[PDB]
Amino acid sequence: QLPADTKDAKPLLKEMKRGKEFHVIFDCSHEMAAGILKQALAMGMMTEYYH
Amino acid sequence: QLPADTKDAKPLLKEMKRGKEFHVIFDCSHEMAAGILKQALAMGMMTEYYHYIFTTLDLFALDVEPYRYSGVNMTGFRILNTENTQVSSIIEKWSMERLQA
Repeated sequence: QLPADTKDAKPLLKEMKRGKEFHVIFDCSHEMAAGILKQALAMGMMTEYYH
Repeated sequence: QLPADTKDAKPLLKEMKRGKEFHVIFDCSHEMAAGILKQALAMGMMTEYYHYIFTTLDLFALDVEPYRYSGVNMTGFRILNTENTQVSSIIEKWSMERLQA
């Protein structure tokens, strides 16, 4: 579950990166999905490995 | 060699990514270093797999806010003795006096 306090999912994305969860399904809105993508690019989670 | 007459080195970054060249030494000015960092981030080859050594001495002037969390290891050098108090005072004085560009 994405954090509820604010649209800063950096701890969640870090935990996903540590757990080697490359294939991810996002149940959000496009406004929130854009922010999640921006924060995933900041952790290099947008590469050929991740889907 | 980075392409001439342009700063968009997307073909070069794609060639390096396809060639699986993870450790790179960049010989360019800090402006072109920032440009190539942005191109590589847009190319998706800026992760913990990649290590970049920058031979430029202005790596401290780089804006690494989008890049710190990626897990990369950007290594470089800095001859500017910023750790000194007098050097920091001179740098701040120059920055305040500049007010230009």
